[PDB]
Amino acid sequence: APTNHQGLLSWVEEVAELTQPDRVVFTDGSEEEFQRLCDQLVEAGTFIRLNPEKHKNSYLALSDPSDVARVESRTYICSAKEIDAGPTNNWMDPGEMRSIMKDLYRGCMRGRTMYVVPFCMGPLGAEDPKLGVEITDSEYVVVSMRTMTRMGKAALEKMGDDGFFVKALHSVGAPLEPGQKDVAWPCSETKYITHFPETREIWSYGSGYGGNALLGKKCYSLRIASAMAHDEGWLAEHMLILKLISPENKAYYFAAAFPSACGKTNLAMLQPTIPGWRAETLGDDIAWMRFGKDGRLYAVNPEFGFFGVAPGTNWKSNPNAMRTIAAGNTVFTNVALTDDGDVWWEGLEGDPQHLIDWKGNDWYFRETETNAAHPNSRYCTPMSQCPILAPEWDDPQGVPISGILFGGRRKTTVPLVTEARDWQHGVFIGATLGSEQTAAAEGKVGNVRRDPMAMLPFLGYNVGDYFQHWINLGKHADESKLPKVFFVNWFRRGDDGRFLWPGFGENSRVLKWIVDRIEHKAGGATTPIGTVPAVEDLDLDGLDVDAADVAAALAVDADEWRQELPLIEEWLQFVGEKLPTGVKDEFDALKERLG
Ligand SMILES: Nc1nc2c(ncn2[C@@H]2O[C@H](COP(=O)(O)OP(=O)(O)O)[C@@H](O)[C@H]2O)c(=O)[nH]1
Ligand SMILES: [Mn+2]
Ligand SMILES: [Zn+2]
Repeated sequence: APTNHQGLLSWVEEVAELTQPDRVVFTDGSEEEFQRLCDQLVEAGTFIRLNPEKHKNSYLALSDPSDVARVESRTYICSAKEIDAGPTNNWMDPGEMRSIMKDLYRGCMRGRTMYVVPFCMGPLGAEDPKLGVEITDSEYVVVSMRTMTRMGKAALEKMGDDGFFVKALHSVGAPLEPGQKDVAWPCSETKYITHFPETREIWSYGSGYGGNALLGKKCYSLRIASAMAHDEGWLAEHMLILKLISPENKAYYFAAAFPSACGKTNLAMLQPTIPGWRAETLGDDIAWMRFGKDGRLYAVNPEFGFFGVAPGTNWKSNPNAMRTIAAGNTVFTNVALTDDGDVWWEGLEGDPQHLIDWKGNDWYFRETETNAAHPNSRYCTPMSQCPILAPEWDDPQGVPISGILFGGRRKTTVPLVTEARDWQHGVFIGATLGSEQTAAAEGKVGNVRRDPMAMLPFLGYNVGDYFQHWINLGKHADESKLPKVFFVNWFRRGDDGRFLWPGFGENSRVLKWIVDRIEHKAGGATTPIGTVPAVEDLDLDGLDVDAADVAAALAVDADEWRQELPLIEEWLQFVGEKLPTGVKDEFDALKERLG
């Protein structure tokens, strides 16, 4: 082993004695190692190599269809006390959990190689690099971790001899007995994704898929990290980071939290529609925000790659995503395969009459009743291949945030854009973020789900304490230096069910109002829920849209808002005993202004 970190070595020994793998392998993150792992993945049938002419060094992997299921009920925050997980989290006593998972882990890696994968979340040049080591028996995980994090030799050296690091244990939970033939995608029917916040540990078992197995993606970046940030005085958030550049060439940085399927990728890849405006991205999922010497809040993307949703993506919908993929070095999971060895998914241009679907079965145009690609299939691709990546993406100091945006899907009630009255009000609007989405295993059609700061399934501690944490950071900061907070809604619909606002690139007009507000040069009316622009405060020059529709999108109707109040109240009761008085005070204030 290429290290003298004895704490690390002891942990590897202890784990290997439990899981009993055939051998242990430390990964260094080199290109020859990568090519070697891929070659082995092709041999196992886990990867198929894509036609080099269309894709350089790119692969397709098809998972076991039972391993793509949503696993929120199998995801746990195992703090010592239940109150410290809170009502948004699944809790189990830590001792009870360990006894369950130790039973599962004992002998689990029999007949398999056990990889030890060191990695860095965020740029290496940082002063306190957040380091982790993932142990996994999945080669697929190793390859994808290489793309999604700064993996290997550099992070291992940054660990020194006694540097702290997050212990991330993973197993697919499919031991092989000496005779046994493996399968392309091993996994178990028993799945746990468990987090021990006080010790900063992640124990995953039974799934080899996505955020369950690539332990930097959500487990580290939000769950464990939010707990760290809680204790250390910063923010680990589900936010894209956008760099907006004015015609006068001034850069404004925004962090925006939207729940999944509410537009984070599209805003991150914004192509402004107002002449002279440009946009670049630093990330579309996770933001780590820390106060600098400036007194300003600086954001860094702790990830190194994109794990984007394939279906829906095309040269019209997202040319920048397509260009990122075209450069190669990409792993597609659960998409379809064309007759000429290209990949395809619903929404991608082309009209393939026959495909091989994501289960290896023949698929036929206007015949086969199932999607060719899984509806939440993924591509995993390097960030550095993104043509609109901002040059400061690998800057350990991060970028100063001028604005924080919250938003979700609301057919009614919530205006296109609102500015918060002040920081505490901003925390309130984040805290009560609603979105008209639901899932199978939940049902509840028509429901308004509250997804606080877009963090409902990602908080590593009590949601009330989290709100208090947000409150405290602002309370103790230079008020003038804090980002302004904004609430947006792209999804308001008219009486006919049309979108009142066209959105996508035209959202650059909303961001322009936001910039203008930052620069103290735009108007906005005081309403009960905040400052909302009139239609003439927005730049609609060049936009073929009905002024009356824009006015409706911006409307704050006191009745709609009064009907909204009992929804907010029952959410705030659900938050429970740790609901901060600051959030309570803001609800009362809102109620008073609505009268
Ligand atoms: N009407 C409308 N739809 C949008 C807008 N932005 C994104 N969407 C749609 O919302 C869905 C999810 O968008 P995406 O950017 O992938 O969301 P993400 O999962 O949060 O990254 C897609 O079907 C988009 O077409 C918008 O500004 N207006
Ligand atoms: Mn996305
Ligand atoms: Zn996400």
